[PDB]
Formats: sequence, structure tokens, C-alpha cells
Amino acid sequence: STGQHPARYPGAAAGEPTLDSWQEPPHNRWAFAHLGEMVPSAAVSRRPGHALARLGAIAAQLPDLEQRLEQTYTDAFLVLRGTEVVAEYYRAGFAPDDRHLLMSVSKSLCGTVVGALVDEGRIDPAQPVTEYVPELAGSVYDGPSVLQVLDMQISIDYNEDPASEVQTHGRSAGWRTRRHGDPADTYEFLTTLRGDGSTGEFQYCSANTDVLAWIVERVTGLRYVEALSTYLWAKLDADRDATITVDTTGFGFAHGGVSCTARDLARVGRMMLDGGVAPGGRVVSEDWVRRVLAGGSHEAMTDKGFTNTFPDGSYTRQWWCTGNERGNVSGIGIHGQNLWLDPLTDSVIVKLSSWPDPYTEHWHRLQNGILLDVSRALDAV
Amino acid sequence: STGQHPARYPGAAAGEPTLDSWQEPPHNRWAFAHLGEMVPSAAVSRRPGHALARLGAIAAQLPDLEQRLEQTYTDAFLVLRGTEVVAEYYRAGFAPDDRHLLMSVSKSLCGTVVGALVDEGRIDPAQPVTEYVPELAGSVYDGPSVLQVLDMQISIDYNEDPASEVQTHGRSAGWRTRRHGDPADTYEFLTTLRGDGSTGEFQYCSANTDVLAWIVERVTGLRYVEALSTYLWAKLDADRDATITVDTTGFGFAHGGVSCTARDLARVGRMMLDGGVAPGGRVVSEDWVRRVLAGGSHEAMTDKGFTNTFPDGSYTRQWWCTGNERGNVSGIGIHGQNLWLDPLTDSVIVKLSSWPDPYTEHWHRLQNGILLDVSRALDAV
Repeated sequence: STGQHPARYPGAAAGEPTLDSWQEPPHNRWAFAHLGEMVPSAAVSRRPGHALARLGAIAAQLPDLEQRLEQTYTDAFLVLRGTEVVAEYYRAGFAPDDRHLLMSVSKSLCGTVVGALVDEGRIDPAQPVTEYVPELAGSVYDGPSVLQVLDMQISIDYNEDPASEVQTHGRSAGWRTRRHGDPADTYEFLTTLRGDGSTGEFQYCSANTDVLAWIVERVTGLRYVEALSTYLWAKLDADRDATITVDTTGFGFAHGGVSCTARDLARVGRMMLDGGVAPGGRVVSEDWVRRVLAGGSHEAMTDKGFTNTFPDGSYTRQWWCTGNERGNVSGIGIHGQNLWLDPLTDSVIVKLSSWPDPYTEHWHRLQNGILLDVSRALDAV
Repeated sequence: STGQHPARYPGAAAGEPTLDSWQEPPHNRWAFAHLGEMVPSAAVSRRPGHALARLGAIAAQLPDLEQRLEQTYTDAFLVLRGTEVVAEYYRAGFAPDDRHLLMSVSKSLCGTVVGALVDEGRIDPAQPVTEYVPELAGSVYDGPSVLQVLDMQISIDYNEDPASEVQTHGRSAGWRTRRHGDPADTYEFLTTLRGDGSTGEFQYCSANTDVLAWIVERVTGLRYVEALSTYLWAKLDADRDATITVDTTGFGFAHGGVSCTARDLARVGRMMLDGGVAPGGRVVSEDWVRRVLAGGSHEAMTDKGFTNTFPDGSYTRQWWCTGNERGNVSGIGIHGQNLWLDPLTDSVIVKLSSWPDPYTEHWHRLQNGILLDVSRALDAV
């Protein structure tokens, strides 16, 4: 009852293959070349224990930086000033070209794909979600515009407990073990969501991003996995593929499931600071980038977890906007992931971490202190 | 009750993380860098529909070769003569550097890791399995020697039906959806296997290979995933990592779950034809390679599915030995996978396929006809 979705391969029936059918024809021709999409899998290294610290260049201004990175459970850290990597750190056991889960930094990538389709004129943010996904009629997404999804200004009953929406979302998508009665896939889960109908106030909700990805699929006919490549990743001249977890229908977990190298993630920030243009072509319009850097409605932003640090902060198009004197904007994910933009110095900071906790005021204070200190260390003196 | 297994990461508790714990500390530091091991995942391509045929060189002697490859559902085909790639074919939609499931060609890789440890003197094939895995006491593997496992000369009640051992094996390992009452992981499944106690006659049984991998783990303390890299893959100077599916404990599906590129698989054959030496060092002893090329006991080989084509054929150390006038030896997997060795011409043939059926006399007749014709086309004239 969630309508048409992109086939896993040319000619594939809806929902095929499953874990129980991938060995059967005609599925197996695709599945034998993509088994990691069906079954958890490990890398067998073609290459035959110590942290790598190359802090520049900025170590002089920040003498305790490595210790501060350790204290915030830093796995990978990279500073790109212009086109140059000017500082790097990787923990023991994490290689420079290893990939790392982005958590909700993934949202900023999804919003970028939406922006690309807006630039092409295939998505109109002013239109209701239901213009593109009619099957969301009767849900909390019946009424709101695509832009309100992009800016997360929809009131939704979404508890952040196995009954909670946050965990149910993960179970529906394959991040956790299914419980009886759980929705079959991410699309079905989204249709179960309800709200009081009010809009205009910021409410951070991961369901919003997956609705964006669903819209992307309905507009392009591409699996979100492929759309993320076609409209973004394949234009970055990246060193490695990214990866994204998929649910049982092959739907990429758009709001949280992307992994990539720190250096490659920085290429996304480089594109944003280059007016939307990447090596392989324009990704989003100059106007789109300008609107991201400008911020969203301040009055909509009532999250004290953000405004206590950034009083004039806001959120738009899947980016957090600090509204600070530097105009910093960042993708953010739980456990300490940031794609942090510092336009003043034409720099991008990537920090990928694994805090023991998904979020505390403690971790965010420390994390933001590092990103701000590093940004300021990049200023001309 | 299956004893000690290699930790998923340094300091990890037994069996941790699971699908339901990987986001929690201390698991998440590892899991965020290896999420594909926990959750099905898709590649997001860094690169922005037609078959590639470069048959040489041998096309003159085999005018209908491409059609014959199409007819046998060929996905990737590569001929390595000496150190030179002299013929290649890839179907539309499969790139030269795409990876392909090996099915039971994986067994020949596992046997190679065992051989490496025999060369080091850490495994004695004459010793009983229980010398290395005491927990297999009380099972069909209580009594037989490691060599009898290597040569698959153990009588086992193993039905090839959800009650059948073949499918139960897959469910225990995560290739299929679990049923209530199923063993928790591959180790537990292996301990459930029984037989009449007789040995000496060939019985092809995939459980044998996973017992070999278990022995490898007990002897080295390494996850089989890592052992496969350390003792084989990392010495090949391969273009890409291989991958291997893992069960819920992280145990690689040794008997069938490896994927790699055709070119890289050929490097394994190159090593065998180079007396056991690879670019990164010796993998197995000269003696081990000699014993593989020599074949196993012919009298043990009573599989008419093999001997009808190869009357003097046999099996040893996880390789099929044709016993034909060319001394051909091959790794073989269902749906048309071969790592085929042609020592006469110092050549390796890789054929990776997706037949609609796992096995029929029809497909094997066609497949072997191609491998033999190609081998003969390589002869000096």
C-alpha cells in the first residue's frame, strides 16, 4: 500500500529478492554480484595499531588538540583549507582510507540530492509531499510541503522503549531485530506516522529525511542508492565508493546509514563552498547553497539543545546553521559526527567519532569547542 | 558450548556485538567502522549496459565462444596464461572490477589457508579434528582426522526441505531467514551433525570446510575473516579486497561465502602454478601444491556426477582433480563457478556465472566443455 518503488534490478518484481529468494533465478544474477546488500559481510583485506597525527600547521595554536580529539572519541579528523588537506588525525586501528558511519550527517547528503532535483526543476519545494508520494495521504505528511520536510517544520508524534518511534524506525529498516507487528520496510513505517497537523516549528525528526528519499525515488525512478551516486557521489571525484545500509526492499537508510572516508566526506563540503559545483559537474544551484548558508527561520528553532550554544541558530534543507559570527553551518550526527563548514577561511572540517553516548550536553560542548577552536586557528593573523 | 572464538574486536565479549547491541559502547567504536558486517549494505558508486568481449587470441580457435559463455550464464570470464591476461569477457552490467560470489570455490581458498598453517607446522593433518576443536566431541567429527576433513572422506547424515541440513546450514549462517529452533550460529550447527562413523569414501559436504575454518581459528586465534587475509589474500597483490559473508558471531562463511573479482581470483591459481609462492611471500609449500595436482584416492571417489565425465577423477585438500590427460584441477561452485588450473599451458581459467539452477548434468557438461576447449586452445601448435 506504499505504491511503486524502484526495482532492485531491471525487471525485478516488487520487494525481490528477499533473504530467502536471492539464490533463485532470475534474482541470483544480480544477487551474486551484490551479496552484501542481502547478507552481512566482512572485508578480506588485500593489505597485510598506532594513531596517525598530522595536525599541521594548527598544532602550534592548539597544543592539546590530539588529547582533545582522544577525549571526544575521535576516529577520523580532517581539515581541508581550500583544496589542501592541512591537518589529519586517525585513531589507532582506523586507517586514513577506512570508511566511517555518518549517522545523521547522511541527512545533509540526502538534502543535497533533493537540491539537485530542485535545480533541474523536477522537485518544487512549495508542492505538498503528496504531489510526489500520494500514498502518504492520511499520514502526518498529508498537507505539509516538501520544503517543510526539508526544514523539519512539521509536528510529528515521534518518541525519541521498543514502542518508541525511534527504535521502531530502526527495526523497520534493519538496524535492529524485527519485532512481531513491526512495519515490513521503511516506507510502511513512514505511513504510520501521525501528528496534530501543526507546522512551522522546528522538530528534528529522522522520518523527514526518509520521506525526502522516497520523493527522490518517485521523481527519478532510481533507487535512492543510485540517486545518491548519480546526483552527488559520482560527481565528487571521490577516492572510494560510499556505502549505505538498505532495508529489506533495498531502500537506502537515507537519514542515517551512509559510510565514507573522512577525505571523501570533505569533498561534499568543498562542493558547498564552491557554490554547488564539484569536479564532475554542478551538483546544486548557487541559490541553493546561498539559502543553506543563510540559515532557516530563527523563530522556528526552539531546540534549546542547539540555541543554548547558538542563540541565533536555525535549520534549513537538512543542515544545521549556527548563526554565529562565522556563519558556521554543519551536518551533524549522533556519537560525534560533523561535516562542518567554515566559509570565512574557505575550509571544511570533518570529525567522525564514536562517543559512548549518542548525545549529551557534555559531548556537544566539547565537540563544538574543538570545531570552533580549529576554525579560528585557520584565520589569517 | 562451542568453546572460545576470536573476538569481533579487541576486548569484545563472546558473540558481541549483535544486531541489537552494535550502537552501544564499547561495540560502537568498531561497528561504526564496519557496519556492513552487521547490516546489509549497498555501494554508492564513485563512478558515473553492454558486454565486454576481449577473447584474444583464442577467438580464432573458438569462433562461438561468446555465445557459449552467454548460454552458460557467464558473468565474468578470464584466462591468465603465465602472468598475462590473454582473454576476458564480462556480461552487460558487470564491470571488470566488480566482485562475484564464489560459492564453493571458496572451499579451495579455505583449504589453502589450512595448507599455509600445515607449512608452518601449526596443523598436523594426521591429528584428529578434536585435537584442535575438542567441542566437536560427540559429533560426526569426533574420530576423523583433519586430512579426512580436507579430503571430504567422512560419512555424514547431511540431506542435500527446511528440515534438510543444507538449508539449516544456510539459516544458521545468515544466508536464509532463521526458523525457531535453529542453531544460533555456524559453530553450533556443526556440532549437531552425526554419521555412522565410517570414513574413507568421498562425500561432498559443505560442513567439512567450515570445520576447517573453525580449526584455523582455534590454531591462530584469528577470526577466519582475518586468517583468510593474513595467510592468503594479503599476499596476492590483489586489486581489491575480497569479501565474505559472516554469521551473527562474525564467523566467515568459509565454505561458500567469498566474493572477489575474476582477475584477483586468478591470482590464487597463479600462486598454485608457481609452486605455492605469491608476490607477497610463500602461501603454501611446494609439497602441498604437488599433492593437490597429484589428486586424491580414486577409489574414494564414487560420485558419478563427477566420474561420468572424469573417470579417473578424485578430490583432495578442497580441490576437485579431474585426473584427465591434462591433469586439470579446479575449484568448483554451484551455478557455474570455476577456478580452473591448466598446468600444461601454465594457465588459469576463471569462470564466474549464474546458472538458473545450482547443478544439472546439462550445465556441467556445457561448462566443462568450455573449460576444456579453452585449455586446449592454449596448447602450442
